[PDB]
Amino acid sequence: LHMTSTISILYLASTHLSLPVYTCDYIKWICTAKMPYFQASEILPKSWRIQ
DNA sequence: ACTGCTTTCGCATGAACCTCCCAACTACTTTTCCTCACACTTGTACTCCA
Repeated sequence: LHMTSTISILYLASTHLSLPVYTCDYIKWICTAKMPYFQASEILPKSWRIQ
């Protein structure tokens, strides 16, 4: 598993739903730091992070 | 002989350190992750050369 994996299963849930959203509109949504792809560990877990 | 050098003494009672090991500040290894390029071999396409 890799942070690329949480994008891939998000893309399959959007193309089974048959949306006009793509990796053109995923790499623009993560490099602009909109959905928590970069530094997701630093902010989100807060208790599982230490272990 | 009287020499020297001892020595014992003192107003109540009240209060009146040295290595060594831990710290800061750096670097360099540690302890597991996911992500592909490379080297061949069978295969299908090529045009022969008599």
